[PDB]
Amino acid sequence: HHWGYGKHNGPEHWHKDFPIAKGERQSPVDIDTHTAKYDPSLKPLSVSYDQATSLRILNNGHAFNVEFDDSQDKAVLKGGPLDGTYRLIQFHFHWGSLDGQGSEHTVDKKKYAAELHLVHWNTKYGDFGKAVQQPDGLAVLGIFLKVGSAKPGLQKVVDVLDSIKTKGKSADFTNFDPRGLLPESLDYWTYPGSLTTPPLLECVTWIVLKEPISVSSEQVLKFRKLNFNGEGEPEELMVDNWRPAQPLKNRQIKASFK
Ligand SMILES: [Zn+2]
Repeated sequence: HHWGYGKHNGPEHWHKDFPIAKGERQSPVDIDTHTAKYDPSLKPLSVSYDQATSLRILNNGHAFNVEFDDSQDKAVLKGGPLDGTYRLIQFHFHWGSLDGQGSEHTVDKKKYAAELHLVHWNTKYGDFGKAVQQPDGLAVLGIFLKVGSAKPGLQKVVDVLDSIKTKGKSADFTNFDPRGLLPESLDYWTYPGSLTTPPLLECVTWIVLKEPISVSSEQVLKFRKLNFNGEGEPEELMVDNWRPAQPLKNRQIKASFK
């Protein structure tokens, strides 16, 4: 009876195995744009992805991850609200069964069709497993997807999903450039939060970009053909793998822009 997104093991049940689900800095949250505070001391984001080395794409049974070589400072995030250098380790998405839902964060209660998470870890802790035990261990860049025109930089991801349809399948996935997934503007909101899947650790500085990227209906439709289950098990479509918004409690969301 492992955790998942179904009726009997979904997010409303996670607190029984992971009691930090009712913690003080859980994610995602609703971003109220009128009570976010403009902070003029926030620095612009520095995204340095020109030497990124992708390695593999994997269906882990709740999402698919594109994994990167994080043994050197090749694809790093700096600046913004961060102190120090954060290395890119993987990205993944959350999406819905319908275009009107799928994102984890919401903006004035508005849901997007999907949400991209680029996960980075603080190099001063030496490896990802150590970083997740620290309050400043991870920085996650969150990008909203809306349905409209196609995103050409996403198509290489879409076309290999047939090869990793079921849980535990992986495929070689080299020379993918994550710069093709970024919007034009890097204006952002930021707040302290958590991983949005178990173990739900409160180790994340969230950086949520204001500008969504557009993807086509055909692109998101191919996300919905993946399976939660392993091969040879009954088919359950991988859809609605998003956690609902959690209470903000004693946190303030800051904005880099007026
Ligand atoms: Zn995520």
